[PDB]
Amino acid sequence: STGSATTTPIDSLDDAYITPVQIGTPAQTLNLDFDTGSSDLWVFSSETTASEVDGQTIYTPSKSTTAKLLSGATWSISYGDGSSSSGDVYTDTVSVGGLTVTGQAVESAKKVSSSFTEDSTIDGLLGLAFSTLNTVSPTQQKTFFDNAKASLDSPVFTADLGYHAPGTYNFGFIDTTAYTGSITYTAVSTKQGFWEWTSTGYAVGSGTFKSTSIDGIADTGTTLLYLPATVVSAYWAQVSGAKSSSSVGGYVFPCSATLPSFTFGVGSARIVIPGDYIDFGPISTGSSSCFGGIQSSAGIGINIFGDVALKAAFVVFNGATTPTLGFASK
Repeated sequence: STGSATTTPIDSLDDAYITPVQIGTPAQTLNLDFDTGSSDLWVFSSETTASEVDGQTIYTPSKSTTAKLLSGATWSISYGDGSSSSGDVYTDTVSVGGLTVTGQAVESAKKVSSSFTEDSTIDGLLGLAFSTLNTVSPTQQKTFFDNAKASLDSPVFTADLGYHAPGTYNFGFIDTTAYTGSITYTAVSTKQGFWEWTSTGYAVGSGTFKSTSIDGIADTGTTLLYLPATVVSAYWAQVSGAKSSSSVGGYVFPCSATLPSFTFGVGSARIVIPGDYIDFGPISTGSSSCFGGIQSSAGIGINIFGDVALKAAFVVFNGATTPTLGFASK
């Protein structure tokens, strides 16, 4: 079996992307934030504290005939953004782009953070990291991808994020129609439970490429590109007016300025993010300070290849057990 679903970003800066998903019987469709750096499928729900639900669409597990309590089961997550969520767990039929998975753990929130509560578009998260991360106690649960894998023609999915534009999540197959040239597959370390890989270096604009291993995670769940202090210094040094700010908490530049592109090495191949991608606009409404899309990783303890980087390449999460991350141009 295969499935493809259209993912659409949620505002003009492409802060996150949402993918529609069918849960229950009959079907309740929720826009989920596909997160390859977490391992929980959770949704706003019926149980969710009504001081904490907005225009978000809610999962009502009393209207699903496929839906059942996982009695005693409980979850609690923390995000690198400080994000906070928790509640109790159900098992229901979940469909993505016509790939049905039965008896999927659907983790219904009783409690959600300010972050999620102020986020109209997003209705919950679908984690596509490795199952060792999933938070549910006391019987730890599996991902949607974990549940789909054997049913799949191939045990892969692809991520093809758009810049100011929808794109696609494909499960089971690779569109040889979506990318240009060759896919360069690189080794994945599954130890931390991340899509965790080792980049072969970088260049800024038309500069010379420095060979140097950057260990980072592929994370569709993070907006920005998080790199180490050395690398991000060399980038923003090429932008006149670019400074690191105490208050705002990150590199800003003047909006009138010019972003030179960023290149990252995937073995022998090279992926340009063009400089357009790195402009995340003004720090506040009216401000002529704009916010940069490449920030230092020094404060979080891992380097994250988030949307800025992934949305410049056609990525493939090979979920074999020699698991392999592929990049191509698009």
